Amino acid sequence: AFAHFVLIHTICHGAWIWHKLKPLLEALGHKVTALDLAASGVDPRQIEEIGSFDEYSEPLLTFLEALPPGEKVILVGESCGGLNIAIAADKYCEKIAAAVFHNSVLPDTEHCPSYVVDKLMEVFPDWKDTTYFTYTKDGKEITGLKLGFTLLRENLYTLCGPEEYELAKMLTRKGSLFQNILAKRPFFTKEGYGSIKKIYVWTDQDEIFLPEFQLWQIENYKPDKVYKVEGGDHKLQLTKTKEIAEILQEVADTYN
Amino acid sequence: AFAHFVLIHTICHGAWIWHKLKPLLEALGHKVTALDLAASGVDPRQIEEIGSFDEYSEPLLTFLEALPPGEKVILVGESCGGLNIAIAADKYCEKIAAAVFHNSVLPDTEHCPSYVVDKLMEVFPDWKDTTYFTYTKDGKEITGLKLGFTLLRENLYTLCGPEEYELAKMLTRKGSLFQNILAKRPFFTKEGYGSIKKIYVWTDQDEIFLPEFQLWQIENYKPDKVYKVEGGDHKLQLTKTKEIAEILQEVADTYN
Repeated sequence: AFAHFVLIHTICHGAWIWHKLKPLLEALGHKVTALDLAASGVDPRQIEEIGSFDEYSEPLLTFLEALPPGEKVILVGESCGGLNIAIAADKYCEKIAAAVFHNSVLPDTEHCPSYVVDKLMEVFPDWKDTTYFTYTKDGKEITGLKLGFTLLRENLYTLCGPEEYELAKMLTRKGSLFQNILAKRPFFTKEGYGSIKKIYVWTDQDEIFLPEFQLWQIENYKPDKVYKVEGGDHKLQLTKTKEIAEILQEVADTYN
Repeated sequence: AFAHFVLIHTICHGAWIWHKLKPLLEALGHKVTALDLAASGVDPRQIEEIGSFDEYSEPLLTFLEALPPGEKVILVGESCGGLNIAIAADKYCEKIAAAVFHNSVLPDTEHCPSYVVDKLMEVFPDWKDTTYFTYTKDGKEITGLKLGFTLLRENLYTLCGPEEYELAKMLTRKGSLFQNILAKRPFFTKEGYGSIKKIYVWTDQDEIFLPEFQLWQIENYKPDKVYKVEGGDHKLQLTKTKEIAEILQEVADTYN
């Protein structure tokens, strides 16, 4: 079967992270959309204009709003993109055939939206040469970050080639996790986000979303299906592109 | 010898086009700077804010201004980047050890700045599915363009892999050649631009800067040195990265 995949990058990244996976999925016959979220990739906004994870998610929500009735997509979110998935599923659940988490945060419906982010920082407290700043938007102080180049090399892009690491140095931008805004946000809903099918894809060789964290997430909120990819790194769409495409084909054949 | 190379992308592109060449040059021991020009790559400006090729060139001029006295760079410009080189050399000639043209426009000092652009459009009049628009800045009508995806596939990225073509689809932006603004600009100077050493690199397999055009440019304004790269495509920094690095090493060993 063929599906329409919507690929959702993480904070400080853009659609460009999907540049290997998108053509491979198209070569299987799928339709692929790879979005830039707000203030990401070649989006014209700067992060200081963005006040929440919901606002950050606007391009995904706008896309989903534009789907004609009856068209369903498979969302694929990497790293912090699982939060964009949860936000989207609470507006457009009827348009989502399934959601695939790719070394991603896995929010739940029992705890507040920041819960898994809070846990991630416990497990991975030291972001190396990452820099931080503050800005104010809609009366709240937001912590922005710029991912450190050593962090990128060693922990995110560990096994990626030098030309892929170079893209990350060139293209990663200032962003935010909006952690304190998530902490005050209404909970993700059981009827919306809770009802979607959730497929969790990971590698135990991830040097930032470490095994303790990922296995904690799987026990916290049981996925419908778990795929463990052997080897690779946090950026499986770069280091294990073929394996990711194979998994996504199986998801397209399972959930519609 | 080692050099400091400053890599200058073409219109509608960004530093990302250099993502393969930059690490290869660093692996030879060089220092490399790959800039986003105004309204290009992850630069925060939109093209409608930009009124001339000189304004478009601001990041390059600002960079050069920041070099301490005595530091000299080798400029490397692809495609329309030769115009940025000429503009830079008329402000900062003493900071330029040499300029390398990489399937690039080669402006002169005898004719007005638009001359080689005018010629290019004669030789290559049909930009396929490229779209155009107008905007007004500083009382002039400017023609903007967005490079067509068929043009990108067939004429710019002819022999590039699908993951490189994908980056171009994701990352190319609206831009402008500022052709009518160039046509009214003061001529490039003999003392400045005319005095720099100029190395012209090309392939006769380029499907946009066709051989008639490139050989016309070489006869119009004789380079100090010409290198012809066999095979490849317009994006030699993607299809012949190793060969380009080899040439640049020789330039570093020749001109300081």
